Amino acid sequence: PKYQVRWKIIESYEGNSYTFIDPTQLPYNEKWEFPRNNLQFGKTLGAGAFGKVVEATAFGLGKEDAVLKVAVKMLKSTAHADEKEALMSELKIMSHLGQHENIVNLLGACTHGGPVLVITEYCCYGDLLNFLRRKRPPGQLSSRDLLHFSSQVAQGMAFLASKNCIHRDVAARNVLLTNGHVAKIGDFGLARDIMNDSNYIVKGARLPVKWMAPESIFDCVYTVQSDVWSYGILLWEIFSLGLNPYPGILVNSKFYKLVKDGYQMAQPAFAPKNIYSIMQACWALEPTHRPTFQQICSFLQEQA
Ligand SMILES: N#Cc1c[nH]c(C(=O)Nc2ccc(C3CCNCC3)cc2C2=CCCCC2)n1
Repeated sequence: PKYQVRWKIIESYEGNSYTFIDPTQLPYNEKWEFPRNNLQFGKTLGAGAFGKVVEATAFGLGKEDAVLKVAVKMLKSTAHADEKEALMSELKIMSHLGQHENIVNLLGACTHGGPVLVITEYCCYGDLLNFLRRKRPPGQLSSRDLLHFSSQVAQGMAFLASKNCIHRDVAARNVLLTNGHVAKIGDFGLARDIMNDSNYIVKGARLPVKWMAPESIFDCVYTVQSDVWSYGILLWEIFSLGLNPYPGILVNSKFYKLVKDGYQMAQPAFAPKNIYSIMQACWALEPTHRPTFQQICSFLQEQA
């Protein structure tokens, strides 16, 4: 029922990254501001219980006065106070993270004279899960390309981790493909029908339990290492060409016991053995035994 910002900046004891500030507690930085009516709406890309995302044309957006297609996030006109706060919080975090080639970047915002609108990159080929499902063989794509996708998502995640940013909803539905079929990770909950998505299970909240690390499920702890677990599930999605994780198994008491016992999905049909080894490493029960995203990146490179 509550919206529901997944991205989170955490505190940093070790690692190469140090957290000086909590961005949601300062901005909003006005350098992002964009004239409201230099936007013309188009088709609705998606919608849910809290808002929607619409394709649009932006007239003279960046420093180069150019026109381009963009995706505009926004809340229902019925949105309550807290949820507008959550939207501003997502805005502030995206602005704090900076730009990277394998995330869905912030391009601007309209915060004055009407409802808050968040302007982010338009990715022409849509989300990764759908694209996978349309490129199945009987029962276009290629093994090189799946390795490209895996690498590009790992790069985006290495970038987030370097900012001490946790995602907490890493999954194929949250990966987009843009020109050149380059993968970009983001969070598109706003555009999704969460209330009716069986992949999100009722708790406190609505949680993607099948993508979640053991320690997130039982201890409600979230670190970059827990994102690594989820990335392994994402890998399984890619190399199964878009099968639902744990096919046929419903989330209930027996599932929770399985994962806690050390159950791991079997090797996907289209996964090379060494890629499966990445998944297995990602699913180590002890969090400090999992790889980091940069170690995944270098292995995927060595394997290419
Ligand atoms: N929130 C958000 C956000 C940020 N960018 C986008 C975006 O670019 N989305 C899409 C762009 C193009 C297409 C095209 C439009 C029709 N042609 C096929 C792909 C589909 C989408 C999707 C919207 C909702 C989530 C799944 C992907 N959504």
